[PDB]
Amino acid sequence: QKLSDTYEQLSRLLTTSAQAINQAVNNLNERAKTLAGGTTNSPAYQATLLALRSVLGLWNSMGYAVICGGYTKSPGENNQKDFHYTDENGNGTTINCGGTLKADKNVSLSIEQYEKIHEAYQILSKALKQAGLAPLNSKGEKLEAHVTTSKYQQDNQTKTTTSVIDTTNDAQNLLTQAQTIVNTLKDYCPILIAKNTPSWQTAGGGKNSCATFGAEFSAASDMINNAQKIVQETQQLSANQPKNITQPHNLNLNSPSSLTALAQKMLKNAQSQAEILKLANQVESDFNKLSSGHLKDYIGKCDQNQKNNWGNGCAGVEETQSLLKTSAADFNNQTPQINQAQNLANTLIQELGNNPFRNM
Repeated sequence: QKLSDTYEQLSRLLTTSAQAINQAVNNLNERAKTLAGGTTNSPAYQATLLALRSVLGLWNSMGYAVICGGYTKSPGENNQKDFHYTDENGNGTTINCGGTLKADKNVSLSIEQYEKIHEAYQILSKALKQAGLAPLNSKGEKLEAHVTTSKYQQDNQTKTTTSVIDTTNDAQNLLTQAQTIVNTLKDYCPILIAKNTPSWQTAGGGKNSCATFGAEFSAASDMINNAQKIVQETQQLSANQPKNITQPHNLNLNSPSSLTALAQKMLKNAQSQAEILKLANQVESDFNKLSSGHLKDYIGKCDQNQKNNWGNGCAGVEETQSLLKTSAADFNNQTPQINQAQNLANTLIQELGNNPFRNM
C-alpha cells in the first residue's frame, strides 16, 4: 500500500533509478580520478607537462642567443660570469655573460635576471628529466637540483659557486620556475645575438627578441597560465566527490534533501571536468601556435649530455603533445557518460522541487 506521497515519489525516483544514479556517480568519480591523479591518461597532466616541457624547449631552442651581462652598474664594470648548463657530474655546455650595453628593458638582461633563468631552468630540467612531473594530486617527491657557475672578479680571482637546491616536482613549483623564464623574456625582451644559423637568428638578429618571438612568448606564457588553472581546478575537483547512494530502500538517509545535495555535487563535479578539459585543449591550441612559426623546425627535435644541443628543443614536446591528443580524445569519447550524469542530476533537482516535496 501507499505510505506517503513523499515516499511514493522517492521510490519512483530510485525505481532515473538508484542504479542509474550510482553508475553516473561512478563514471564521474573514475573519470575524476583518472583526470587528477593519473599521468599517461590524464589530459590535465599532459597539458601541464606540455606547458612545462615547452618552456624547457623554448629555452633550449633560442636561449643561447639572448644577450646577458649588461651594466646595471652604470659604467660598465665587471660582470664576467659563466653559467654551467650541466648535469650533476659536469657534463654539458657553458654560457658566457658579461663578456658593453646597459642592461635594461629591450636591450639586455642583467646578471641578476640571468641567474634566475639559469636556476629556474636547471630545476625544470632535473625535475622533468629524472623525477618526472608528479600527478596533479600528489605532494611530489623531493629532488636535488645542482646549479653551478663561474665568476672572474679581481684578476687572478675565480669564484666557483655550486648551489644545491632541495625542491619538489609538484606542478605548482615547476610552473613557478617556468613562469620565471617566460616572464623574463616576455617582459624584458633582450636582444638576440647575430651570426647552420637558424632562420630566426638571421632575420633576427640585432633587434630585440620579442619582435622575432612575440607570438612564441605569448603562447608559452598562456600555456603556463592555463596550466596553473588546470592545477587549481584539478585539486578543487578532488575535493568534490559525489558519494554513491547506499541503502536505497531507506528514504530517511536518502531524503529529498540528501538527493538534492548529491545532484548538486554531481553537477559541480562535471562542470569542473568540463572546465579542465576546455583548458587542457586551449593549452594544446597554444602549443601549436608556439611550434608552428619560427621554432617549427627546432622545438621538439633532438640530435649523451656531453653533446651541445642548443638550437633544437630536446624537451619531449612531441611525445607529450601526442599523449595529450590521445587522452583528450578518450575524454571526449566519454562525453555521453557526462551528459547522462547531468541530465539525471537535473531531473532529481526538478522532480524534488515540486509537489509533494514543497508547498507550491
